[PDB]
Amino acid sequence: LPITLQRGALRLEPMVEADVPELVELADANREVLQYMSAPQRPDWYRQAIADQREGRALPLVVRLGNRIVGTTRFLDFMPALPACEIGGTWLEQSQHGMGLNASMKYLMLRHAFDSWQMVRVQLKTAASNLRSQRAIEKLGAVREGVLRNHRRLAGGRLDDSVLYSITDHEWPQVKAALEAGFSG
Amino acid sequence: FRPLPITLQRGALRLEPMVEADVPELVELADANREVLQYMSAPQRPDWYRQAIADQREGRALPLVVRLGNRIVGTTRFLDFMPALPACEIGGTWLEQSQHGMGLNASMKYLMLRHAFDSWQMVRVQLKTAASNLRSQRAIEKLGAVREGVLRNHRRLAGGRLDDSVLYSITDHEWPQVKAALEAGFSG
Ligand SMILES: CC(C)(COP(=O)(O)OP(=O)(O)OC[C@H]1O[C@@H](n2cnc3c(N)ncnc32)[C@H](O)[C@@H]1OP(=O)(O)O)[C@@H](O)C(=O)NCCC(=O)NCCS
Ligand SMILES: CC(C)(COP(=O)(O)OP(=O)(O)OC[C@H]1O[C@@H](n2cnc3c(N)ncnc32)[C@H](O)[C@@H]1OP(=O)(O)O)[C@@H](O)C(=O)NCCC(=O)NCCS
Repeated sequence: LPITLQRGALRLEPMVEADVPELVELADANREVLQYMSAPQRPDWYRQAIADQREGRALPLVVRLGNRIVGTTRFLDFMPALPACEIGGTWLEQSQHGMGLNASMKYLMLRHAFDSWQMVRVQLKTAASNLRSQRAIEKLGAVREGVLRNHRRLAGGRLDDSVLYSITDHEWPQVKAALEAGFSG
Repeated sequence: FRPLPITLQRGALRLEPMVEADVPELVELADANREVLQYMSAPQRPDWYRQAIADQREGRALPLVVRLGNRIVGTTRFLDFMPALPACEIGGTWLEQSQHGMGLNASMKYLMLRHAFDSWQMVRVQLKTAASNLRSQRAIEKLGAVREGVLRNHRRLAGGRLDDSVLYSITDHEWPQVKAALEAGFSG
């Protein structure tokens, strides 16, 4: 079920139709940085996420920094029998790269999934050509499970592999510690 | 790619669209084959079939019944469609014990992979199975599918126990060799 997460200036809130135009304008202003994503420039990428929420398939979130939209992220691919899910669909405007915002986002969402949803597995995947995203994920301590061939298209249509990672509930203390270590340097 | 229902045929072997009327016989046969189905989640649960039939309405799965001489002998399905690529999974496969090692699996996979790669023009077909299920692993390896890795805490076994998944796939560039190896095992 839907949730709103916050930590200081950062707020993760359910995505609504009213957010779509500002997200698309921001993505297009940041198009260079978003080349590894599928279609961040398309309104229907955001609306399909809102529709997926209706069908219980996704929880799309808008990232606000001091009340300003700076990007998006989402829970998806729920496996209720386990329970397990994915954090995916993440992007931030360039000026937030390196600022610790991703780490705060991942901490809030991962804490929710493990502590509140009692997940046994949270997975994350990224393009094999997207080295900065791989490093961000590796910094979490997520375990690299393998390379999935022909598993995504990049923004300009090119086929790429995906790298798949996960974190188990057993591993959560480890990951929580590493994120909290970053908060405080 | 359009996820439309199809019948696939080879000799006396037919893969036919699964329908509601089939579910009781499937569940009855799975119950008679409990011992061989212990690594799957829910082959003995009618809802596992019903759910795929429902998902087909929305384009998200194509469940199939395996008939040999018009006799139900097991099941398999296409699922996890990725339309942008396009890509899919072959999963939910089981046969009654009496058909293990009798060549039906290779025929079924040839038919499904041919549809996926030649008609749907897929770039990726994936297959996955429990880390505990070594017979399935060896049968997927015999196809030539490439082992991509182990997914932790990713499934439950029939009785409820958490296990890992081994994930494999076949790409469009690998299909020609997969197809030819399968045909090297067939007559004509
Ligand atoms: C950048 C983004 C992933 C969010 O994270 P972020 O704040 O940049 O993350 P980080 O700050 O930890 O930076 C990532 C790292 O990449 C490093 N980096 C990695 N590969 C590099 C390379 N080839 N060249 C130069 N620098 C590289 C950077 O030094 C940095 O790591 P560091 O802290 O060790 O110095 C994301 O918004 C993005 O902009 N677009 C695509 C999103 C995506 O990939 N989604 C996949 C599914 S969610
Ligand atoms: C998965 C399945 C369709 C494979 O069909 P099959 O006809 O049994 O496949 P094969 O006999 O060609 O291959 C299995 C291989 O593993 C061998 N094998 C059998 N038991 C084994 C075991 N515990 N450990 C390792 N290998 C084993 C078989 O001898 C054979 O190898 P070989 O032909 O080289 O000698 C069938 O076994 C089945 O329905 N199993 C129960 C349902 C199931 O588990 N499905 C998994 C869904 S992912």
